[PDB]
Amino acid sequence: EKIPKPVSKRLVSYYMCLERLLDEGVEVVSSEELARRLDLKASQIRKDLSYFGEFGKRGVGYNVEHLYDAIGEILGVKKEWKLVVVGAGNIGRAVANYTVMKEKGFRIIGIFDSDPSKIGKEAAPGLTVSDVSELEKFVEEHGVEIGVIAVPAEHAQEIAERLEKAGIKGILNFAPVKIKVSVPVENIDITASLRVLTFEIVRRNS
Amino acid sequence: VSKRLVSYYMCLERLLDEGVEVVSSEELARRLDLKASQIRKDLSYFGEFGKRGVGYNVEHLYDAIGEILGVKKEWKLVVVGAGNIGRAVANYTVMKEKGFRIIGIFDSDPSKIGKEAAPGLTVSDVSELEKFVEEHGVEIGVIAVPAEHAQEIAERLEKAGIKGILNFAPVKIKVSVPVENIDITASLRVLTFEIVRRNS
Repeated sequence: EKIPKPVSKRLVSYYMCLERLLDEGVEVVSSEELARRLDLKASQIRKDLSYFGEFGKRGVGYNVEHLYDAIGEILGVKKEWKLVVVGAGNIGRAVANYTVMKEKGFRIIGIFDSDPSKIGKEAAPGLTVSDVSELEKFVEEHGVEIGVIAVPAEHAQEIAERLEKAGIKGILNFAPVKIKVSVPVENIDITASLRVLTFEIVRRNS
Repeated sequence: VSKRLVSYYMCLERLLDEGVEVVSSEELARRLDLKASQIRKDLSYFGEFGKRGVGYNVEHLYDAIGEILGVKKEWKLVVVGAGNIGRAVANYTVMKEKGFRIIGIFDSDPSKIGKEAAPGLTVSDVSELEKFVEEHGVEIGVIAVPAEHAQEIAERLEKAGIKGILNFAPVKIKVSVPVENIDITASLRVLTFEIVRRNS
């Protein structure tokens, strides 16, 4: 157990870079080439990638496909992640019907709401809206890893606290508020994205 | 840089709605997941004007960054793709209140064309996309079609004079105008990377 696993930030950088090389059609890449694309010392790259042994190598370079597969494996890309969605409104339902994430390994196995007129209706094929009163019990019983928050800002922090109390490991947050929890959070906010976009549009003017 | 400024702006906006007058770097650090030292470095751009004591003047920074971001301007949008995501964006009303107004939505599906995607918004034939964009002076194109057709839609938008693109398709678009991507699956993937790191 001597050659060390590369640290997370490195692995993620390799992974995204290898992903580009794959889209480009590159089968073999050298450490020197990785050094230039990643702005990272070639000796470090070789040290890192030696973790994968001869399997990682093809010819005078590295097997782009082998490394993409192996690093993805370490990063949980081959894991089937279990999600729940809280909020069965516009956004929640859209996420429940977003089929392509299912291809990629993200499985929504429950969706919850507090509205009696929503509970019991189908949010998506094979997915029935459950009473949010059951959220903690369900997240614990099914070992749910990711909670998607799709409720209005007013109840987002409360929902987030219930999820982490129930053992959620990460949260994807669509509510227009910054949630404060111990677990990692990724936010999606179409308005924030639009503000970034429009700043860049205006910035082009000289 | 744009992404950081908006993160501040969205936060400060919330704090105003919350009624907070002064916020500390530490409180900003918890909400924005950045180093308090980083927040202090960032917000130093606004000088003593941004400061109240050792903390920050919420209203001062909201206004100043709003100024930098051009928040006063109204933007005209169209959505291409009237499926699950496109319908969802069309019905996302708070962005309309923030000055991003969707005035058209398009699809190539006859079952969808003619029907209403949202209140007051009827789905148009995507064949008329360019014509609509030019005639209505549309500034922002939202791409909500599958990855396979996203690049060509982006090309049609750009030829019609679009100024920027918001892209929901899981593919990298190649055009001359600015592009911002929302990729729910990619965001989930980023999240899982951190989950995995924390469980090792």
